[PDB]
Amino acid sequence: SATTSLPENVIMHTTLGDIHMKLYPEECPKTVENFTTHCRNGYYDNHLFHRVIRGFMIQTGDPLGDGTGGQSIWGREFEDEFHKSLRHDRPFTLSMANAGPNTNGSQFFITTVATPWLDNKHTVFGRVVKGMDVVQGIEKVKTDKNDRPYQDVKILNVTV
Amino acid sequence: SATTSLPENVIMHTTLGDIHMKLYPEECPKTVENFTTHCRNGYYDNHLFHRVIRGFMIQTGDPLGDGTGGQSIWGREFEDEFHKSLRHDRPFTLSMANAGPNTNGSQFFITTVATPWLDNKHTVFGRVVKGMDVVQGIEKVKTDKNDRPYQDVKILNVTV
Ligand SMILES: [Co+2]
Ligand SMILES: [Co+2]
Ligand SMILES: [Co+2]
Repeated sequence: SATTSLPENVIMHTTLGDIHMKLYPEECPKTVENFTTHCRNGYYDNHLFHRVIRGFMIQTGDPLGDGTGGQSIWGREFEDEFHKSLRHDRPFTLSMANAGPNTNGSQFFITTVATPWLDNKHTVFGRVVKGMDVVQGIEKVKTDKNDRPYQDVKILNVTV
Repeated sequence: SATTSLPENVIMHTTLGDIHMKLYPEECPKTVENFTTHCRNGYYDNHLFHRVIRGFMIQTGDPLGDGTGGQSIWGREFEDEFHKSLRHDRPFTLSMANAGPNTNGSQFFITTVATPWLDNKHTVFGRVVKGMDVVQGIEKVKTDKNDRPYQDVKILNVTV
């Protein structure tokens, strides 16, 4: 119970600019710890935005760059952290990608519109506060039939 | 003689923000080729700004992080490329650090003031066009007696 405060702001540097995000550690302590420890350790450095769907979201955080990889800082998938106060109810929410209940690893996505059909299915754990235009820039790049950008867009590093 | 155009703009992402720089490939083709090839290949990723002197300049580009390391893309130090039209005559010029004539490797610095005593001793090969305030931010961090920041400031990546 004596511990250290979780980070609640990060700056994600990407190929197309910087995305500043606020996080919700009080509501989502496991999800924020997983994310910020990965950030601090460079886990996300050079990861692709491997799945980009205009009018929906951009998804990243896979070391394999194709949706099949990544792990939590605990080496095991971990639980969802849903809250009624945290909804995909505005654009640029930060949420965990997954493969069904309690399968959280490292992959995450940022929406470009409200996505209420993801409520109580994906952990909402932050939102973009600066660089929304960079999210929109990534959102519009040309992609192949599997929604993968022709030209790589990468996380360069996420600070704090 | 048939070749490919050298890049003439880069975006250097750092711990404290992004520094956009224009380069002078027509005047300094070897220096710009060395720099931009290192950039594209990630050579400078995670390099410290290991020498920061307020009111003067910030220096980086050493894999060893202490001034003793780094190499050109040719594995040998290469020649100075001086021109009378390129001077340290305004703040935020981009130049090669070195250890005497024709000892260029990978390390470079950005000035925060005009530094005319470096003219015809260091290759001037670009200048900052956006993010001057980030240069000034790095310039003012607390340093030890050897001008090394107490808190690491890093190049994260330099695009194009
Ligand atoms: Co940046
Ligand atoms: Co914006
Ligand atoms: Co290289």
